Amino acid sequence: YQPTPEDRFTFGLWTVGWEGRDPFGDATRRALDPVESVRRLAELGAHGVTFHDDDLIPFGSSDSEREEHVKRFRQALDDTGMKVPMATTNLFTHPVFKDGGFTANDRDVRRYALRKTIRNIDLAVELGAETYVAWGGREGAESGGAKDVRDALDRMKEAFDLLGEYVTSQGYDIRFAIEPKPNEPRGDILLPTVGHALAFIERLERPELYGVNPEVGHEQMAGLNFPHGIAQALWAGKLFHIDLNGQNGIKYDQDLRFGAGDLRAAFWLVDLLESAGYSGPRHFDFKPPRTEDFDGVWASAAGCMRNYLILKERAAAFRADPEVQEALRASRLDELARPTAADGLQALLDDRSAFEEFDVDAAAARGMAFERLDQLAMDHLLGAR
Ligand SMILES: [Zn+2]
Ligand SMILES: [Zn+2]
Ligand SMILES: [Zn+2]
Ligand SMILES: [Zn+2]
Repeated sequence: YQPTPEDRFTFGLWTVGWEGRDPFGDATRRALDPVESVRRLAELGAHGVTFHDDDLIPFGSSDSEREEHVKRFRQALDDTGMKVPMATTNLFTHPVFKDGGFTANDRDVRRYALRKTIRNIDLAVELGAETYVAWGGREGAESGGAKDVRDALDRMKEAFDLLGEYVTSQGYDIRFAIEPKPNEPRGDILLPTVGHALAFIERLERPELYGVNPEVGHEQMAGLNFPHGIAQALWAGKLFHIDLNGQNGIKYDQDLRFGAGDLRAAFWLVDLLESAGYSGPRHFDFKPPRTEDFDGVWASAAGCMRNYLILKERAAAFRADPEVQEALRASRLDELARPTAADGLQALLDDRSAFEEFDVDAAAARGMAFERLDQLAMDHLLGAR
């Protein structure tokens, strides 16, 4: 279960670089130089890194300082063979974004948010990023009167449309991916789930330029089934990027290493990504717990990748098992994949076997055999066949 760059594993600079500051606690680790993170991640078998503008260049840097930071980062990438497949903008840390970036009530803040984003899109393209993520963590409200949501969605659409106009005007191939989250740090965050983001994207002027970057923990913070959400995103052709970590149910965003939290959901996620042939980065957005020192940080990062590879093996074994294939037929998964009425509406209406002569009792009596199928899945996950 040793990862290599061919496995496409990526990490945010802000993940392994998390200093351990939480709402009730000060930092437990010193800041990392992005250069050292690139080196350490490469040694572990990572394929690349991702960044917020403010992770790579200290906020407020001069053009000269900016150039020097990028120069050192570029050298680390060249020294290691590491890539930068995705970037994003920090529109949440600075107090100016306390009511949002793109949907701040203050118009001047919204304009600044767009300019800050655009500047980093240029840099992202320069560093080779194919995906530009937006997490609207400050977009929302703690109280009902503070945010007219229809107005806010108008502003959100305007922002994304402008960003699409910009990339098109520069001939960039980069695409956007919205990363949903239901709450935290706002009481309620706009576009709170994969569903809400997907629906919003359909109203953008150039919908083809936008997808989702769903995070395991975030959908789980709404008690939702992450594999189900990913399936809907795939069904819509919008899984542009994936965001991997762990979470124990409905509480604050834990960002545990991937495999931690809901282990069986991680199994079914890997099963789906591999079955669907998802070809993008396998990106980790996780926090090594603040209990850890730097050795613990790298152990937690290594664990992300190891757990993906273990689950990939077990899912593949599950699907390849002739006994499982038989169980899938017993549970009529084959029938699920067949059209309900390829014969058409009129034929359906005229088909007495569909209603007038349908034996509902005989159909009802047929067990689905899902428990046997699921215990085969459990046995495969646990290596207990
Ligand atoms: Zn690649
Ligand atoms: Zn500096
Ligand atoms: Zn998270
Ligand atoms: Zn994330």
